[PDB]
Amino acid sequence: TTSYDVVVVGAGIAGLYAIHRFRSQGLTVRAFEAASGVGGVWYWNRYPGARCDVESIDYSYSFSPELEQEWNWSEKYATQPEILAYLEHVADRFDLRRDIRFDTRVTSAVLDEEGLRWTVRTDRGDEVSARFLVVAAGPLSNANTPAFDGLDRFTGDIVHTARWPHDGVDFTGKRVGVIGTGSSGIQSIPIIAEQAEQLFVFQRSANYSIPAGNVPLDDATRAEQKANYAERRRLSRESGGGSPHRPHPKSALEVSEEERRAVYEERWKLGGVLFSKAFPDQLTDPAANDTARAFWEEKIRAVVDDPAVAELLTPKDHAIGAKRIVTDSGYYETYNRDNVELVDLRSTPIVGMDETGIVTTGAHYDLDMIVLATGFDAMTGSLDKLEIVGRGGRTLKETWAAGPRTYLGLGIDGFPNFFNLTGPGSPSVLANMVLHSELHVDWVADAIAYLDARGAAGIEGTPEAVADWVEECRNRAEASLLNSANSWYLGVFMPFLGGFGVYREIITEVAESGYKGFAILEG
Ligand SMILES: Cc1cc2nc3c(=O)[nH]c(=O)nc-3n(C[C@H](O)[C@H](O)[C@H](O)COP(=O)(O)OP(=O)(O)OC[C@H]3O[C@@H](n4cnc5c(N)ncnc54)[C@H](O)[C@@H]3O)c2cc1C
Repeated sequence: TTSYDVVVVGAGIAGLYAIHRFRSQGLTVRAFEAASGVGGVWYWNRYPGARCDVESIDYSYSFSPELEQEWNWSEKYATQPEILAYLEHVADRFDLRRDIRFDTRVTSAVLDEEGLRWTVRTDRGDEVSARFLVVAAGPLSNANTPAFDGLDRFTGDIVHTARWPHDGVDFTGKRVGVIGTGSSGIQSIPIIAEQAEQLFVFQRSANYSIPAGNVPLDDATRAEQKANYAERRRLSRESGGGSPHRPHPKSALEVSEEERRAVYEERWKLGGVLFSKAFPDQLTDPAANDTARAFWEEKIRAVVDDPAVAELLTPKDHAIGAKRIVTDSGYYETYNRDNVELVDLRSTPIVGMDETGIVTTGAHYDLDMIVLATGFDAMTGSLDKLEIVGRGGRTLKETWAAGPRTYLGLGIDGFPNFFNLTGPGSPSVLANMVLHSELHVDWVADAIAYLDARGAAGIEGTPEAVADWVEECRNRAEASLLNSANSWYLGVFMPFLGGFGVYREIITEVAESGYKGFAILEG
């Protein structure tokens, strides 16, 4: 049982759909999942308050009419256990797990150029041959565990948001220090403060977060959206970010001072990702961004009592939406509490831990528990952990030395029959990852169907097409405030910034043209 049509790497949203979609075509699939279960990010990232940025109705599979009609999302923005349960249900329903080997990390993928097959190796001693290697490794992997001197000396509990205990952690009676104010921090903090004796948030750089405005979903409104699902999907697929939301017609500056608060208020209510896109120039024109930045500032100044904390909570120079806006539930309110202190790591950096807590420049902090609220690795993080050896035995990491280069994100010269899902060259995290996963898997499925219909052995990014795409990605991005020096989207600005629908049209039209920009390879 060495060979399969497709080896999929990862059993998250993309991988799960990959298995289903590829098998529905009659392709044998072997998926490898490093985790013990399916879910990907929703499996591993299970710290308190872990919640989706995108309405559960959009952030969910559309490939299965039934699943859509049957699954009831409990709220506007599904928490991680719910999304997990959902993906677990998907795996149950579509019998996905049998083709997945869990606790199995793909270590290398080596191209046999003579046969256009990938030999996929694993840390469990799997050696499989794939006609196609589909990496669904996800765009979000763990940032390095922050290394603190004497962390190994701390007697209290050290918990990482990245490896949250499945049975949870009681913060009751506990003096808790939270290091990290990314989303994992922003989402866990309010919950930690709710039960902690005392919360110390050690903040180095403040981030933009906006209220989730997560509402429970009753039956009445659920049946309504379920009945209008196809239309909402249509809007989403044609949309900029994979959700049925269009930015305002006129630009931020072109609209009245009055009508600017009225729409910012509207985009404040619905979502964090979407507030970044209230106005069409919001993430392109620095002055237009200042307006959102100022609207945000004021909101937080209002909700946070102590103005010194409010200012500390305010991100210093960064453009709002440059770093993906975190969505929170009662996070800034959390600082109104008597049992939470925000420690400004710019004033008093952490110099280390001792037996009893965190030693900053200024104070020692008696803590029973330290929560390392970790951020996320570059889009290429999971991919970079793989040795993917393409043509000439040139490694993917090597061909990406000067920045990821792809055609559409889906083709890389030297890497035939290799597909990196929702990664550099595609909208990736800039779009609804469920729908983006669907798009990409579908596109790969179609490409495979295309090659199979014609007795073709392989498909390959053309060096000319990738050069062109690298350029097109560069140019869609040179305009953006996401293309700032501080930006996580860099490696080269990696995601395609033209919009999900525009991108969908582009890759569909490439497919429809007989894969222009790809070489179709024979036996
Ligand atoms: C709190 C939070 C909220 C979010 N909200 C949203 C949202 O609202 N909308 C949105 O579009 N995105 C959101 N994201 C981004 C999220 O990363 C993606 O939506 C999601 O991961 C896409 O699923 P995936 O299958 O592409 O990747 P993942 O969910 O990461 O699944 C990838 C899987 O591949 C595995 N893997 C990686 N490398 C290997 C290897 N070498 N061998 C074996 N297995 C491997 C990983 O273990 C993982 O299980 C959110 C992220 C966080 C942390």
